[PDB]
Amino acid sequence: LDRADILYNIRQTSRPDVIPTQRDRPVAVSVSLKFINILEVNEITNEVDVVFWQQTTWSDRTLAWNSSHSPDQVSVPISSLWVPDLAAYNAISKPEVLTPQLARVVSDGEVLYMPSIRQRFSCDVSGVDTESGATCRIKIGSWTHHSREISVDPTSEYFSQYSRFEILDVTQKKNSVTYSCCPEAYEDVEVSLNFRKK
Amino acid sequence: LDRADILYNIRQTSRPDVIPTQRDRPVAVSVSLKFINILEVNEITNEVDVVFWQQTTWSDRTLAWNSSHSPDQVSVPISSLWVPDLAAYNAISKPEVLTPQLARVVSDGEVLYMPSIRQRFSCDVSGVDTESGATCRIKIGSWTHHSREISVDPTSEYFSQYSRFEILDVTQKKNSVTYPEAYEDVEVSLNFRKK
Amino acid sequence: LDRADILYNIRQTSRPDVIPTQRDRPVAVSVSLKFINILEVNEITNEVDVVFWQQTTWSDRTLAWNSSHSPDQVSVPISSLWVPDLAAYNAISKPEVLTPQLARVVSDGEVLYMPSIRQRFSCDVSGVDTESGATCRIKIGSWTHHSREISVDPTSEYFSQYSRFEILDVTQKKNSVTYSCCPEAYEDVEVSLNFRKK
Amino acid sequence: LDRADILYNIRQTSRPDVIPTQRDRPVAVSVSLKFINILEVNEITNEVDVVFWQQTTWSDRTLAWNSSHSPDQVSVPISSLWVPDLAAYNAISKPEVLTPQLARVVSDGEVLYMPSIRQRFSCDVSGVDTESGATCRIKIGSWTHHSREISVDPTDDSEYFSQYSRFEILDVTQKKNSVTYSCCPEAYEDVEVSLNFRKK
Amino acid sequence: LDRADILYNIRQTSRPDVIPTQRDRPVAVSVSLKFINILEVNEITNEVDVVFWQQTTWSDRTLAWNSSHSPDQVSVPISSLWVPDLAAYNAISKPEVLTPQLARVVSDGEVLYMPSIRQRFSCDVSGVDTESGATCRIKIGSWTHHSREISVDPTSEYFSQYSRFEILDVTQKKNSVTYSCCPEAYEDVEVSLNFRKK
Ligand SMILES: N#Cc1cccc(-c2nc(-c3cccnc3)no2)c1
Ligand SMILES: *[C@@H]1O[C@H](CO)[C@@H](O)[C@H](O)[C@H]1NC(C)=O
Repeated sequence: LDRADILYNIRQTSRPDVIPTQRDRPVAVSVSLKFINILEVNEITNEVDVVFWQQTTWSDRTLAWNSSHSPDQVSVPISSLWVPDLAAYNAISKPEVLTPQLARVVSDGEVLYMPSIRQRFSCDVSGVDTESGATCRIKIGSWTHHSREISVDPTSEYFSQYSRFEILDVTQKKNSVTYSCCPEAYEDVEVSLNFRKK
Repeated sequence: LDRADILYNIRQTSRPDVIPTQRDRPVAVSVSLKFINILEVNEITNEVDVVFWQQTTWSDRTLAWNSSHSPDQVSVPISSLWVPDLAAYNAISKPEVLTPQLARVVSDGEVLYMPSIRQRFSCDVSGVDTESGATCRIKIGSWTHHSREISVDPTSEYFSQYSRFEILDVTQKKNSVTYPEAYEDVEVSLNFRKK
Repeated sequence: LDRADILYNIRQTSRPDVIPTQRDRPVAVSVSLKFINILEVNEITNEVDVVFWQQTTWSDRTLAWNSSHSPDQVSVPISSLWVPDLAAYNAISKPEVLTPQLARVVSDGEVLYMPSIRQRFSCDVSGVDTESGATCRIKIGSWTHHSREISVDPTSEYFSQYSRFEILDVTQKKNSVTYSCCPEAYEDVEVSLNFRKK
Repeated sequence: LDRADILYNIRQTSRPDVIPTQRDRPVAVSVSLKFINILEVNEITNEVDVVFWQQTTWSDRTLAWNSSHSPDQVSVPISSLWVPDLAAYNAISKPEVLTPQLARVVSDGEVLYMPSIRQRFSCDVSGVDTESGATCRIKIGSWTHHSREISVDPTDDSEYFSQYSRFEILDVTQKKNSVTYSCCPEAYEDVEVSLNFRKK
Repeated sequence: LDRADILYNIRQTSRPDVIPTQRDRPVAVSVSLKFINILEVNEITNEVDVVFWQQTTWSDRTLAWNSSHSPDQVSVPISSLWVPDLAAYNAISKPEVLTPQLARVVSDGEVLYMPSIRQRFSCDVSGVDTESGATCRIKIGSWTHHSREISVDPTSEYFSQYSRFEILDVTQKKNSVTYSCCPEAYEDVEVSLNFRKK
């Protein structure tokens, strides 16, 4: 097997529309935001403009191959893969993807998709000039899949030294809520960005 | 039947261009706006910038399958489905869809499409600082189908605590307008004010 | 015949690239602008931002069908139809189409396409505060077809109550223009928008 | 032959990726800008916002047909034609095409493509309020083809210019440059368009 | 062989999704930025708006042909070629490509892709009024390929005389970075732009 063969098969056989549920268990999706820049902040309107790398990760065994005398990994266009329908609940602009839309696929079916995204959010900007800082919370989950089809889970350093802002702390936490309407839990990852102006 | 089969069949058979009229009766489409944010308001120009979840609902039985030992629901790209040509009559910008363009399809043919949309409207903004508040009305209906092909019908809580504004009341009511055929719309009245 | 069959045939046998000239006569295209909103006006730069419904209407016999026990009309994506290459000569932005790109087709081949468009124009804005008002002229014609392939012809009420402006008068008249580069003539419809600030 | 047949054949065969070199001669491409509007000008940043009709003409005999009892011309979507990869060297925004993307094709293979474009440029804006006016130069050439594959050539100045612009045109001149660099042994042609304009 | 044949074969065969690794050696990609304009600068937010020609060079032996009595080169749409997934690490806007998306392909398989790009970056703008000038660093590397799949390597004159700024110096150097999350090196080219206001 060479790269050409692996990518040929992936393209011919993968079903982007089909969630790779294994066994009627949820697909375990891991999400982790690496903040790169805070670009525009408005304490009056409570709106932030952020650049982050959305480290996403999951498994699709229909992509697997025997890497015996073969590449262990390939880069694959995401249009040829199933991808989690993740959305930020408090986003107020379309996610503007800044990077090549490729995912990294390992021979066992592990997939890493880490786009660089610029997006605006509605969050708490109060205290951004305070030393103690503002804390902006961003919630990311599947837009249409519930906890038994997709589970989301969590997993400062790549942040721009030239930003007008700096990061005090970032915490990532998972919410699971059960409602009266529905028998299923809804999962999201809440990312708390503690930042202030320099 | 597994998900792969269901999505394979939906894709191979579904005619997105073809309104799922059952019987020469209208397709019953339900619309309900869940406001999430009021972002920019202008009392001079009478223009608002709004973020809402457009809960849209209908039946397309050509999508149905026997869910005996099968999933009861799947997520389907809307490009593979027929979708109501709904438009906001008083919108003044393109609807900017913020979410994955998927719809949720139940084995009986029930379809739920609930995109998150950011859009600008021309409406009455007067009184927004008044604590009686402004009342902005948004009308949504089919752009090309009349009441016998498509009927629209109606059906605060998910609104952002961090908005500069707050919601006093939201009412949804249905109009039918004849200019030889009736065109229905849903009128959504958004009563809001600045904090 | 049901809707599915009609749309199937239209899709399989329409020729979006082919002007439905019948007979070596021009295709009679009717244009009529229904103004909905005047959004941004600048008397210094002489630029207006307008929202209108472009009631475009014309015939194409090759779409026709026998509506005996069949629907008399269907909604058809414009990508599956021939559409007049109409342009606004004094437009200074791309036409931003706000509505579903569908046209209404009658069984005799009559086609109605009425998109809602937001567009900026270069026109006379002088007198917009005067109560006599400004008069902005917009010219619409085929971009590449001359008067023997396409003829354009003409045909306040839907205008927004909440606009900063109001409409005094709208008149639509037809010109037949020859330019210097070219031997042939290009018809246009001139739309005069008399409006003022409230 | 009717329009349907001509457009059918053009589409089934025209090869948009393939420069219609005849004979190992360059394709003769004519360029001519007809200014329609000057929209925003900034003498500090030296940037202009311009609307122009880019009159573009060339031959492609693989499009030709015998117009005996047939239409002499047809309108053809440019996606079905080869089109010169012209770029403005000093452009600082994407060309925003305002018009239907059709070209006019004559039965002998002559092609006329004349889009209306709004674009921003980096040029000399100094003197725009002076009555002598500013002179903004715009250079247009093939982005990847050299002078032996593509040759560019020039063809009333205010004639289609907007009477409602804040600006007016004193003069427009079009001249042709040919440039050979030290990297590559090959000449690259451009058309330099000088726009002499001032505020009213 | 004529151009039509060469382009026909290139399009029928070449695989844009498949990195032209030859031997299990990295594809040697050369990057070199030719700055054309510095358009908008903000010493407060540390953000610059730049126009540059990204001279990108590499070899794809899959594209080769025998140029005996044939053209030595052709222009090919990049949608029909494999292209390095290069990204600017400190970019804060999408790359806006200003030129026709073609690459130049030589009969030996050498490929030159040199788009003109407008992009916004987060970099050090301090000292831009100082005569010593500011020094903005831009890092470009493969987004998903490591040093054994893709190596990047380096290689003022085309800069606009009408810019509000001028260039003191441009230096290009190569970094190789190995993280604690993956056993593998990721190369980038660091471009240092020394510029000041006139
Ligand atoms: N038959 C038909 C047909 C075809 C295309 C477009 C339209 C059209 N309907 C409306 C409209 C406005 C307000 C309320 N309801 C409908 N505006 O345009 C109608
Ligand atoms: C290339 O083609 C020809 C004949 O078609 C022959 O002259 C030449 O030696 C060939 N060379 C290659 C490297 O095969």
